[PDB]
Amino acid sequence: NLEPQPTGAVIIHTTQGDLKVELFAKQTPLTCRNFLQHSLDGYYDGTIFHRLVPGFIIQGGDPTGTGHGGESIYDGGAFSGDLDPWPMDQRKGHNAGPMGVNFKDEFHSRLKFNRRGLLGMANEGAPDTNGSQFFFTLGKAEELNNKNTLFGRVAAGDTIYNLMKWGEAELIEGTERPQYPVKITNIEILLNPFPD
Repeated sequence: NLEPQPTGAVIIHTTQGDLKVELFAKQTPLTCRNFLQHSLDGYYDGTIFHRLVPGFIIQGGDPTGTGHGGESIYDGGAFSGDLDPWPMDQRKGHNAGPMGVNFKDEFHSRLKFNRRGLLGMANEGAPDTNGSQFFFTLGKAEELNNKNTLFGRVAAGDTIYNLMKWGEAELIEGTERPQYPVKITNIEILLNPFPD
């Protein structure tokens, strides 16, 4: 079996090598928009991969580097007009209204965390609590199926070797924080599948 064709792509440039990433934007449009818009805006520039669970996941995307920060682009009803990407009437619960925060999960039957090199959206451990943080798998992680949106994968080529080396980093004792974290320098958009 094969995943559906990804429709977007970026290169994440870091202090510890490049990672070329394909995005399942057809299947996960809100999640891919959030990631790409933040990328374009420079929101992830200088952010680190602050959390490493060896053999499982490595996580970043937090401008505070704590694991507890970051915001989605949708917060406060941004992009909630009738002709916008996520109209207000589609938002439920705490995602809704002028004080709304976070955005919905986007699960898909052909997107499963079955191997390393898959890009997922981190959340708060409850439904529809996606902000700005994202992670890559470092091994099979099917326990994340129907818990985290899966929105991309490492692209063909040799950059997967960088991800796997990041997964072997030394940790600060008593933490999941690498002693020498990977830092994003910039994100280069190769193919943006969303309309102007």
